[PDB]
Amino acid sequence: ERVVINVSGLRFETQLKTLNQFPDTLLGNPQKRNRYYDPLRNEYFFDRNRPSFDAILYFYQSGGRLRRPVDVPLDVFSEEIKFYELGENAFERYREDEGF
Repeated sequence: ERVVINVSGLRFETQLKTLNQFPDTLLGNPQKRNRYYDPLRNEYFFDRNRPSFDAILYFYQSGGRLRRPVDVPLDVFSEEIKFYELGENAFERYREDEGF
């Protein structure tokens, strides 16, 4: 199944297996991402920061590689990884990498 994730108009596509590999994340948990399902367009819609998403998605494709894009403020991106609930063990690697 191809999944279409629509972030403020920018559509990202990925395979269901890819998201499911991190089952305790907003996107990896059907009960969580479904709260965001758009029945009308058959895609999940997020009214959020666009540039932060390449990184949220690569996190799943890469097997857990969490890198903030150079042009996304520390605070914007941190709010985003928190919302997508990427997990304590990655918020940590993220913290070590950033300075705190």
